Amino acid sequence: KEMPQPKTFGELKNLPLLNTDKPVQALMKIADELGEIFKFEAPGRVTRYLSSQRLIKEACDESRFDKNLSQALKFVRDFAGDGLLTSWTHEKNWKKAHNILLPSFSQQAMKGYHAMMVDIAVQLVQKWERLNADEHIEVPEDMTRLTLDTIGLCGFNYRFNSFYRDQPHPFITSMVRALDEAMNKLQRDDPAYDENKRQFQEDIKVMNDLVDKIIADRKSGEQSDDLLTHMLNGKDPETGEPLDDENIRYQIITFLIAGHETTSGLLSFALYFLVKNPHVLQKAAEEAARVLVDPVPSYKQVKQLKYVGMVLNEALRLWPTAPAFSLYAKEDTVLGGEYPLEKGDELMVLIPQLHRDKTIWGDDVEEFRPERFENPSAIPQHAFKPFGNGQRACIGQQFALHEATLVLGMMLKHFDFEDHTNYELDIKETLTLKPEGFVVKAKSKKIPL
Amino acid sequence: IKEMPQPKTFGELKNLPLLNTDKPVQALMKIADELGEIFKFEAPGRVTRYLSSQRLIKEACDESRFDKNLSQALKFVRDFAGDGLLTSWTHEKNWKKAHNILLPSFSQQAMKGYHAMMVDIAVQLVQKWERLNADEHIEVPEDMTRLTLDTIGLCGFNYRFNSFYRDQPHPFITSMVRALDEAMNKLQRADDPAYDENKRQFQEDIKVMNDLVDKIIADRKAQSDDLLTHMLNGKDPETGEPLDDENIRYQIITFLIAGHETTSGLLSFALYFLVKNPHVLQKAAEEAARVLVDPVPSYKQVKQLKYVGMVLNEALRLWPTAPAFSLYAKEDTVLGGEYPLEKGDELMVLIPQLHRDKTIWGDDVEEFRPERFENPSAIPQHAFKPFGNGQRACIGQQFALHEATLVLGMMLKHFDFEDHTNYELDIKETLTLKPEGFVVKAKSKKIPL
Ligand code: HEM
Ligand code: HEM
Ligand SMILES: O=C(CCCCCn1ccnc1)N[C@@H](Cc1ccccc1)C(=O)O
Ligand SMILES: O=C(CCCCCn1ccnc1)N[C@@H](Cc1ccccc1)C(=O)O
Ligand SMILES: C=Cc1ccccc1
Ligand SMILES: C=Cc1ccccc1
Ligand SMILES: C=Cc1ccccc1
Ligand SMILES: C=Cc1ccccc1
Repeated sequence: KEMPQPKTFGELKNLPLLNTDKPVQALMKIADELGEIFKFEAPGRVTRYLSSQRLIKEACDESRFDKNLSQALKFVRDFAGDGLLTSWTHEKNWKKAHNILLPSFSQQAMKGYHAMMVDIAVQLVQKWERLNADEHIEVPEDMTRLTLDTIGLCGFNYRFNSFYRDQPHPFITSMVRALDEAMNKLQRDDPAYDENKRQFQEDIKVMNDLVDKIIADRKSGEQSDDLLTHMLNGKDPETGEPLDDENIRYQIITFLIAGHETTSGLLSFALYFLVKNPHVLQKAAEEAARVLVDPVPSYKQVKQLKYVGMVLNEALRLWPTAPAFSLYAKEDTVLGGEYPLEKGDELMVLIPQLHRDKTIWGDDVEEFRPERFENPSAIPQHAFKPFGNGQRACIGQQFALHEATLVLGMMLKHFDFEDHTNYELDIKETLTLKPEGFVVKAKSKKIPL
Repeated sequence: IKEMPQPKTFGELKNLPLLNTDKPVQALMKIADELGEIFKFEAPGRVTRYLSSQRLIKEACDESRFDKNLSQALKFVRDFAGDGLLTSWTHEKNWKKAHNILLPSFSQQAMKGYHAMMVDIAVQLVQKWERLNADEHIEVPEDMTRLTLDTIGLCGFNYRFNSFYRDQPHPFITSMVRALDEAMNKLQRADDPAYDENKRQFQEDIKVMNDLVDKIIADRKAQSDDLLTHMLNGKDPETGEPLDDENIRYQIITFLIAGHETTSGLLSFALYFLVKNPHVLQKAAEEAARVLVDPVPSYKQVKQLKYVGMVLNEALRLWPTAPAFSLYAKEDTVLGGEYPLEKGDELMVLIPQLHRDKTIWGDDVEEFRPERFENPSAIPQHAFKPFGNGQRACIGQQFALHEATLVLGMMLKHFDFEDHTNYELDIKETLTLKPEGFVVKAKSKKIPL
């Protein structure tokens, strides 16, 4: 009944606890001490952090709780607008865009995106085959090059050409800088931040201008197998209305934000766990070698990379790269039979803690064991939520998994990998998670493309 | 590409008389020793191929290319098991329905609720052995069948077969074992030479089985947390429908068939290998004593019997008590790059031969070494298949291992064992395998319950 709460800082309450450069990891350690639920207070804010499957299975009841915009999502809303990620469920553009865009994200739609994903994956492989001896790979940097180009090409037929660059593209310099200012507002109205505010607005213009220009450019009349084409021609069956031009821009910005970082973190964590668990890497490499029998993987071959998928899911279990989502109570209700909640009360789902629920997973929760995911139907309901929940779950889940399976499968086919530094896991936190400074050496197996 | 070997033939009867033997699996293993990883086996009206190498079976386990087939054995068991989970085709609507409804009651989390009833039966077996007089011996498979049959009755539908109060088995299982015996006999009949007595007996055997079950279902409908309760109150999330009363009785018969025989064979082979390998017995007894520190084991203590679990996995490697399953090709495909298969072509997986693949386990394949299973990541994919494959794998796997671990643990804690007759392994073959005539002496350690 009485809810635990971590240490306070006077009038700032719990907020200075987030004034740290690893806040998710700080929140995990608080859950380790306090258990399945703790109250987290800030000036003007009250929420509760959930960590057990028993409580989260209830928070996930869509009849009782809806998606809430966390403070992080409200700041991203300043440039993602009413895109799909940062809109409320009752907002008319959510359901409209949801109905128009769901078909472009089905497993059936990945048959059309596959060729462009292979385009960028081949560039990654060729980059690595062209390294000189004893040169190394900066893994998260190269996975980010791959994911951003993949979504740019598949989403709106745009080539960021990240593998031709050292300093990232100007659009993503401002975009990453906007996301960086959003996270900083969390752990902060002084005049010293006025520079950041003026810089934030100029970053929004850089983003809107490039995107709004592409929308105007295409509207040429050309038709391509990309999200942008479906967004100019699609009509919501419900209202019979197409998305208006402002909403298309928000979706494009949204897909770029939601696209690259979460997926590049997954690939980066997957490769870290492979080089730290050589038996698992051997099993994944044997699968890649025997399934990917052509110089260019096909869509069907990728679907046969079952163990590669298990590696991906277990990497998502330990470090889900979009590590929380937020909910509010639609009506007065009782949580777990012990925590009465009022209408509008907020919950945070701490995904990495959920995924360490010993009562669900047994006691070896910290060990990387893809064999946990041999039979996916066996996993209890709402114990594994890397892609969120319900109708507000990740619309790009199939896209992200198909890209990551394809790319990891090709990496494992084409190179042997060496953890030549004995890399010490160091998780850098933005709004997403990635293993900072992770480096490897790749020895080519000299298989042609 | 490669011409497939085939064992000796008998004119128009082809290979079928090779199965007219009282140890057909063992005969099939010796054929595999002579012919290798794959051989064609022909019968009047039937063609199948027996696989014995991990290299071919890892492709056969690809669910996009092969689905579960009903062997001739399972087609005959279907005459009284109906469309229960074990003898239904994957495309049958009652398979997926019953599968979705019954998975939560077979989860590792559900074993916490069965545990008390499992201990109930384990204590009965322990007390039987401590009440033996000096120089009396234990009939091991007989007592393990008493235990597993009572555990599935109690945990499954709150019915007490009271096997430890009986000399002659329960009337329901008299026909149940006699129906299984007729099913196996139909396999090895070179027929219709006035077999009507067997036919008339088969029908009366079915009637005994349905009547007892149909009454238990009728009795209950006029709450106990058992499989029967979940089956009356469970609704499939997909179709939203519950199981009908006909299918419920097929499931009950199926669990009684599939429950006890395979699991009692496992405990029996496990104890045989333990008394034939005294260092392994000692090591498992030492684990039992330091883990089982209470007079009654808890669910958590059973999960800590790690070496006992490896002992069970190693007995399952040498003598998997459900020794084959059947698959069919969903589409034309090539097996191993050298054996073209047409859509609908059948495969048999000879599990005990698979588990003797020297390229997987080394050259000492015949030695009992539980340490092979310290890390599941070290085992190549699909090398170890005692519970079948994929979505048609054994649903009762966690039930069987928890029961067998609890019971073996209590056995090792409470008694020292003597292989007083220097027992010579003699494997009796039904549809399952057991060590016939296996007897031991147990000297009590005098630790109270
Ligand atoms: C290119 C890949 C991806 C795209 C295009 C994408 C896009 C999106 C979009 C549009 C939403 C909002 C959906 C809605 O509310 O209607 C969303 C939600 C979400 N996504 Fe993704 N996503 C991608 C990859 C990923 C990855 C790899 C992960 C995690 C490992 C992830 C985790 C999530 C989560 C947890 C949510 C729910 C957030 C919340 O409830 O507030 N996404 N995604
Ligand atoms: C109380 C214990 C057990 C129960 C309740 C049980 C039940 C079942 C059921 C219902 C199925 C069919 C699943 C489906 O197709 O949806 C099945 C399959 C299977 N079981 Fe079990 N079982 C038990 C113990 C065992 C043991 C101890 C073994 C072997 C050591 C075993 C080996 C197998 C195999 C090999 C299959 C797949 C058969 C095939 O593919 O044709 N089971 N079991
Ligand atoms: O916990 C989090 C982390 C969630 C980040 C997820 C953003 N994402 C998801 C998918 N792609 C991006 N955010 C809280 C922190 C906070 C709590 C109380 C008071 C102020 C801030 C919030 O924003 O409310
Ligand atoms: O190989 C086997 C042994 C497998 C029995 C499995 C029994 N079990 C499995 C799970 N629970 C019970 N059975 C073949 C024999 C046969 C082959 C060719 C032609 C005729 C007969 C079959 O009947 O299909
Ligand atoms: C007597 C042992 C035996 C071994 C293999 C096949 C049939 C019988
Ligand atoms: C939806 C059909 C189906 C296919 C395979 C397994 C279970 C159900
Ligand atoms: C050995 C099987 C058995 C089962 C119940 C009672 C007596 C014997
Ligand atoms: C340690 C024994 C072993 C077990 C399985 C695969 C390789 C080695």
